[PDB]
Amino acid sequence: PQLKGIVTRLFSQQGYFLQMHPDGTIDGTKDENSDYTLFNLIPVGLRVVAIQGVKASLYVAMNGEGYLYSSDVFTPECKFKESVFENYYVIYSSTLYRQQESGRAWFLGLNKEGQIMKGNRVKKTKPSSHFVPKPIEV
Repeated sequence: PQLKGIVTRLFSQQGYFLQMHPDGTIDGTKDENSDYTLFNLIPVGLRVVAIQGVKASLYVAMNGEGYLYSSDVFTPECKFKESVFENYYVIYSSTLYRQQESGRAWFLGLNKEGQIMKGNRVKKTKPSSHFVPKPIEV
């Protein structure tokens, strides 16, 4: 079950393209031409995907404390549910971890400076969680 994943860029409303360096570093960049902005969006469940850097060949993941990190081996921490906001922006949340009692989800997100935030600090109603998927077209 490694269904073909479409190659796409993920544009943050914050004004940056998500990117993954070969060493696993994940942040944002205004340079859309950089190959590190290309990701394989791989379907692994009903609107649940894996996000793999094409150049780095590493998966975006989130651990039990909310820290985003890069993983070579695929594990359940590499699974992100895809939801919609304003029927335009897409938000990616952990399928394993969330806030105790409230049930609030944890999301992939970038701050104004184009840097990654801790998953529990990223809110669905905040721009930090909002992304615009831009397929390069296959």
